[PDB]
Amino acid sequence: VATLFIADLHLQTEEPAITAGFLRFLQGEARQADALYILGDLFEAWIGDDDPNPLHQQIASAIKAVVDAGVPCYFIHGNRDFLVGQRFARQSGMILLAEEERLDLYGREVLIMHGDTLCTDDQGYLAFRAKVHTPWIQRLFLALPLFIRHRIAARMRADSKAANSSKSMEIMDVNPQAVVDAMERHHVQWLIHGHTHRPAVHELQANGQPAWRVVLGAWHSEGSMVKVTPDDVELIHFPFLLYFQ
Ligand SMILES: CC(=O)N1CCc2cc(S(=O)(=O)N3CCN(c4cccc(C(F)(F)F)c4)CC3)ccc21
Ligand SMILES: [Mn+2]
Ligand SMILES: [Mn+2]
Repeated sequence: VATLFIADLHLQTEEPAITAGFLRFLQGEARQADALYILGDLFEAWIGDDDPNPLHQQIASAIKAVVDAGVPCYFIHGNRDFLVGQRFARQSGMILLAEEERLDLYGREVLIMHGDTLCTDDQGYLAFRAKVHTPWIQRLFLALPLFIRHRIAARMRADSKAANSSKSMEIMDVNPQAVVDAMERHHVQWLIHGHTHRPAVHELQANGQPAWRVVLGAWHSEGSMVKVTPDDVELIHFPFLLYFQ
């Protein structure tokens, strides 16, 4: 038995190969887990649950089949899809969780999050995140016509793509002090997150004991997942979908 953790799939229409790899994962590996946690950035973009984007319903139906197969699915918002709301949760059967959750996984206490709130050195993103996460700014954006939200989101992506082109990767990683503060705020020796796209297992010190930070990988050329069993924690890389010469 095991619990699965995925994040940073960045599903979008222009990347059907990633979509097909995620659909195969939901039909096979996901059906065998006690639970499936999606730690943010499931979608490359999200402007509201009323978006009739067909990929949204194709993904919701596939996740609903996993939930119907007896595997509960949970979602934590990422920096790309923080607008995923209760309507999509019902369409997909997923349970939406807070920005930080503490799980009892077979005895070990694990803190789960997306990981973007750990990059406290990036003042540019932190200001952008505080703005787009303010409730009244959200409900104003969501009240606009959908085609207006599309033009807003398209320009903001082009704006941030040209602004991030002049940023150093030293202020864009995880802050080590923020990890210890989070792992001691929740009193855990285990932390799983994504966002940074650097799959790794980092050892640190928290609560006077050794602690570990498990980072998920983004779904680029191949898939990535964290598998937590009663015996071990596994960081797994696998292809989306054999011959001889
Ligand atoms: C660093 C980073 O995370 N970025 C950089 C660029 C980007 C674009 C998108 S998005 O295209 O999915 N879309 C953009 C618009 N957005 C929004 C929400 C609430 C209020 C408003 C405002 F401001 F218009 F009122 C806009 C919803 C999501 C998501 C993440 C990110
Ligand atoms: Mn990501
Ligand atoms: Mn992210």
